Amino acid sequence: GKVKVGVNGFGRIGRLVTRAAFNSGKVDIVAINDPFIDLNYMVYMFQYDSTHGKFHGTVKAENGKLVINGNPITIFQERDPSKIKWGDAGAEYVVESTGVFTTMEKAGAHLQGGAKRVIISAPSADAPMFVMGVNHEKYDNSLKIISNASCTTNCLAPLAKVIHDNFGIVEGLMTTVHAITATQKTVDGPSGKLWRDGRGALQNIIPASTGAAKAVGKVIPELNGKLTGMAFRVPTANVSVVDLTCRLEKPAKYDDIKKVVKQASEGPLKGILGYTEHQVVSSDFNSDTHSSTFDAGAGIALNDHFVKLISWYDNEFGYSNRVVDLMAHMASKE
Amino acid sequence: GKVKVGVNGFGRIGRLVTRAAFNSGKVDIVAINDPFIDLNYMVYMFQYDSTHGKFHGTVKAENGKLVINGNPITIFQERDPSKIKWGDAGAEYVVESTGVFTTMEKAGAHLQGGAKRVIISAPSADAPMFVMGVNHEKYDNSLKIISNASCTTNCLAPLAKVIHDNFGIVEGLMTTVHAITATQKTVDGPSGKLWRDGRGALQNIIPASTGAAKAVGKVIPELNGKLTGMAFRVPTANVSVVDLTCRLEKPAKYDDIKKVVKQASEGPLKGILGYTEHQVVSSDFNSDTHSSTFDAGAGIALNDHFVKLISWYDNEFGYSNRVVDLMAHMASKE
Amino acid sequence: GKVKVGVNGFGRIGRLVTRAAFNSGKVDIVAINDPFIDLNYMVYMFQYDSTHGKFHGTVKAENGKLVINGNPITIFQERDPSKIKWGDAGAEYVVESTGVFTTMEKAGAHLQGGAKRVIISAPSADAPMFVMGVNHEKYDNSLKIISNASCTTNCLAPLAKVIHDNFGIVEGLMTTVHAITATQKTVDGPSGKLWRDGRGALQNIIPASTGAAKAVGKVIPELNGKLTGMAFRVPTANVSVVDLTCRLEKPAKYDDIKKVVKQASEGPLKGILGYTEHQVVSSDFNSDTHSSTFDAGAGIALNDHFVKLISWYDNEFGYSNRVVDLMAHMASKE
Amino acid sequence: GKVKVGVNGFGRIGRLVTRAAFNSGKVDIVAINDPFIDLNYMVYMFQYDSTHGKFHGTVKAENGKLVINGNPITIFQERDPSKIKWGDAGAEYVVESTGVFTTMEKAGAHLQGGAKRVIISAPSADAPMFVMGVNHEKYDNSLKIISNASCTTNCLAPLAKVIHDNFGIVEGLMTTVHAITATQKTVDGPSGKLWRDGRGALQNIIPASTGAAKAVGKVIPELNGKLTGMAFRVPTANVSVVDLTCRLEKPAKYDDIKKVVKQASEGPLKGILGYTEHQVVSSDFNSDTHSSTFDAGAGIALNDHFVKLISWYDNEFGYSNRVVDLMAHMASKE
Repeated sequence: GKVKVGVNGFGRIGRLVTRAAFNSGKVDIVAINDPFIDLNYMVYMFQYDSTHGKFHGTVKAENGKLVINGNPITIFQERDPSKIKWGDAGAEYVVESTGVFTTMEKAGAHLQGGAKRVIISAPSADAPMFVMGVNHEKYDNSLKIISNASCTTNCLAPLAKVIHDNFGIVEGLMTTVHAITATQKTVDGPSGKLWRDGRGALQNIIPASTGAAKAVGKVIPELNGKLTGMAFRVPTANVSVVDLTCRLEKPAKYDDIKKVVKQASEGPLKGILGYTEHQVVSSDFNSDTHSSTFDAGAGIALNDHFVKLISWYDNEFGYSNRVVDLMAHMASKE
Repeated sequence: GKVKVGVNGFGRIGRLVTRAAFNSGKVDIVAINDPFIDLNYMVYMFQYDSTHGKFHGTVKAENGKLVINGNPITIFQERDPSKIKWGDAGAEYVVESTGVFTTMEKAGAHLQGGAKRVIISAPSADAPMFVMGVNHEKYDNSLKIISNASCTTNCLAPLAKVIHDNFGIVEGLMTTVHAITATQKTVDGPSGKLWRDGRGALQNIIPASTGAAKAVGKVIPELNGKLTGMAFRVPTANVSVVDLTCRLEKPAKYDDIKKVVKQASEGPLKGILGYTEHQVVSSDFNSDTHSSTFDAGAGIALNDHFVKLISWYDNEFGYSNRVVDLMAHMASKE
Repeated sequence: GKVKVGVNGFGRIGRLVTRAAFNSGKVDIVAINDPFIDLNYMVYMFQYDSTHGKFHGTVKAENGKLVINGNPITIFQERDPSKIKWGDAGAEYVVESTGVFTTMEKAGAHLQGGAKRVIISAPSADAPMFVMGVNHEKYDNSLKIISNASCTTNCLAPLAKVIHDNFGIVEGLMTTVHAITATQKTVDGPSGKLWRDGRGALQNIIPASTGAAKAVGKVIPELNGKLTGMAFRVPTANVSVVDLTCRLEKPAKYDDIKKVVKQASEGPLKGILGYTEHQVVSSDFNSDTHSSTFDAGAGIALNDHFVKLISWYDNEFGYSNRVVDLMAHMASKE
Repeated sequence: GKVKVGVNGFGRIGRLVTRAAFNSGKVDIVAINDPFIDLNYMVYMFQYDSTHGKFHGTVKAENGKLVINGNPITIFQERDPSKIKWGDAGAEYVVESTGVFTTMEKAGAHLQGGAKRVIISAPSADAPMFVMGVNHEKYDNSLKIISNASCTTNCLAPLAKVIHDNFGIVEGLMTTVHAITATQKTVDGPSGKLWRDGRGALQNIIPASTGAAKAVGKVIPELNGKLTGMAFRVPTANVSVVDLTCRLEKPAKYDDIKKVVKQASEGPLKGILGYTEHQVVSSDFNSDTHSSTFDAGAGIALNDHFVKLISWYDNEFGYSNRVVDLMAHMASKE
């Protein structure tokens, strides 16, 4: 149901979760905290988007509040999350989207300000992790601090679930060809901890490490220790693709894989896992809200036990909608 | 002393084979045929290159000849390859680089004009196929029409050879993240036979088919039927990467894989297979003449029998230098 | 009672005129001719668009007809325009969008098949030229073959009209920073007539010639011989900008220029000439149907008689909508 | 011997000035200060460059010193510029390249550590500004703190000097189509002071303000108040172009403009101002050390008194070489 939500951070994830909330109408955004972006600039950042276009609606600054579609939103400018007066603003759930308070200890600071539950929109080292359609039924009311995993884990886990349930994944190695992100540089610049990530994003294919495939073993415990992978950052603004190479236990002809994935996309994973037989390219998934879309034509099987499965994901819009979906699911269990 | 070479086609491959021949000095280009590009335009196309820079030397049109570094080259403008007077121009070997005469029957037309041997700089449905460092010792003087396989086969085969020789490849699936090519479109355009390839190259990650992994099974017969793969075209002008996910027969710790690849790069495959432990990105391989460069840091192993190996290749420069190397080898056997 | 339209050519202009016709609902597309693109491929090309997104509606092939939003469209595959049965399909006006039948003689072939009028969606060497909001009132029922000028002319002419009407343009020089087009190459390739245009579109800023400023003197005869310009093609998939540097007769303070442009955008040029004071960038105009949008903030004046005026244009959508608007106007005059 | 130089900051300008110093051999780099980049990372950042390629020479860390081509360089890590012991390291001139100490008061801090002169590699609000080939002869030994102006001012001023000296510039408006810079963002992000500059660099043409044309009026006093302009940032990694639209006092034919520019490029402005009649595109100027290269073919004249002149500049390499040249000139006057 329509729970009141607070968003910590108005960066790429925070703005798109706010966007998804107003577009879907599943939740009500009532407060936003950002100590670095003032109200007039938030109006501009929310109104215009290079990737997803101008917001379909109205965005104004009125009496110190951000008014989206006539709905006023309280704006906070606190650096310390324990100082945010979430309860005063009426925010029941808080989306922790800054990327710097991902442990339960750090994310728990929001409970001090009056928030009832915290949803970390990033992987967490210790919080319970969820992927809608995969393990969201393991959520219960005793859980006050949870994580929605990453955009990549949300793409891989629904597909891994269907393949493992039907044929059994003996082992798998994944590659994600990922669009550019805010942490990258326009030209060769400093990135002290991750040297390759400092190289010009526009000119390069950049290998990167990702714990997304390993994280699938947390949301699907039977796949713990059976998956790992890496990423390549390429010069596209949005939409990424997962390439899963795996060994199956039971033999599976490629048409049998297509059949079970199509069945899952039409039934229990409708809206989360998509299925296509069309000649799609990455831009066909811009602003697509699925977590994962299986590309039947792009995948290839060496034999009945060794296949490469391809799945597209709008790394911005799929994930943002899953955060709203997770919160709406949580509200139904209150 | 060096073999005199004729080049059919002054497209991307033809110009870069000509550049490799003058840069390496291993062979002498004496004739070029192109029915659509006149002498003045050939000077311009060879002199300036967006990817590899201005040619390191002199290029001018003098008395109807293309003069590169003081060497005059006879220019032909024939549409029918059987009409090119290669013998008159002194061209002993002909590089068939147009991409439209890839069968032994079609490529054989150059023998009518006086050429002694033909090297198809592309895969052929029936010509004997070679990869330098892998099976070039299987070449013999009776072979008048041969193929140098594709750029991607030249990246995968040297790495597959080392891995198979030391550990044994039970099976493998490859993905190549490939730079854009001349067959792609700037904006969504017609590509009747391959619909995805007509979509805008600048805006998209495009899945594509490739027979390069399967072709490794022809150059390394022990791997016949054991490898397959696909490609993703991404918006970079040059430099591609191979991602080989394979299952090994003998156990191999990742440090053992690094050791054998490094050994091969320093010895028998020197200049063909490279090895790096540096934090490299694609642009670090621009104008690199190796067929394949193993990126030790980028690869990942799930266990001692299931690994993902990463190898970079300048899809233009590496291959064009191998065409010149193959010719130099053929000349030594005359 | 909307006019029934036939579209010759399903290239980027033809598809976008069809998309504009269904989106605006001003005209009814009843027939499309393209000898190289079959019905199944037309569904794909219309449905998916890298730049403007998936078509918002339904598009399917049903009993040899292209059905868009339940409206069946007859499909022809004729190479000779005089052989197209436009009359049998019910097409009253024909949009000549192939770019190869731009003279009165060539475009007139469509009248043989039963079309009543022909609108060339490109500049013509001899047909009367129109720009909506500038000289569309000079159209009369005796004109069976007309031209809608080019996208750059449709951007410059509405702005030049307002400036000349209020202050008088003594002389002007225009630069257009233009997005990439279908005539460009992905990598350095052959472009025999225009050498710079063959260079890789993704890697370069390419200077190019344009007769668009000179052609403003044909639609606004008072400006004949007073304007010229050039273009720079840059690696963006869509949206271009005009930069008009002109010498004014009457003194014009920058706030007076803003006032008259804003007035025109709200009144007679509503929908054609836009006006903004927002901090916009090119993506803010993606799928914007205006011919020209004056950017108040980007412009600069040296003195009251020498200014640089900036106007954005979606080179694809704005022009397409003007083709539809021109045909709707012609229909009102029947 | 050659003057010994210290470089404050190892960002894009600092590294490329160091690269220019070793490549040209005009000055000796003996010390570098950067409080955020450690020695091992400096080796990596200097050795590999996506834009200009791997450094032509040797670079290694040895005994806490950066050794380039056998020359050891002392490395400092000071946040306060008054604390850098330039005198101890033997640094006579200091290049202030951080972009944050551009006033004479702030840049003067380097004199406290023992530096004799400071060259600000950026525009300064109060320091004397110089452009090589334009006003470098106005430098004298009493000037301890000077500025080398900006990369755009160094492109425009040599061309403006030739045009004004021969024909007289009554007034001029400039546009620079500029490659992407380190201050831009990969995806829509925060840029509080300049909102348009925070928009995604890969997806957009971004209008920007520049004082570069106005600054030409300081280096060439008889052009004060006669020039202004603006910029468009476009998605290319390097090389930019100046488009000068100017009114001339003495009416000149375009061939007369070509003649005087060619003459200047062959004589007094040799190596500073280039001249070409070739069909060049931006990539043809990658790693070109000229400040400005007049493109004869790209420019357009409306009449004998109103012209648009085009000049290319490698915004990275041209400017860095002028910093070195300015210091070599200062050394000759000691």
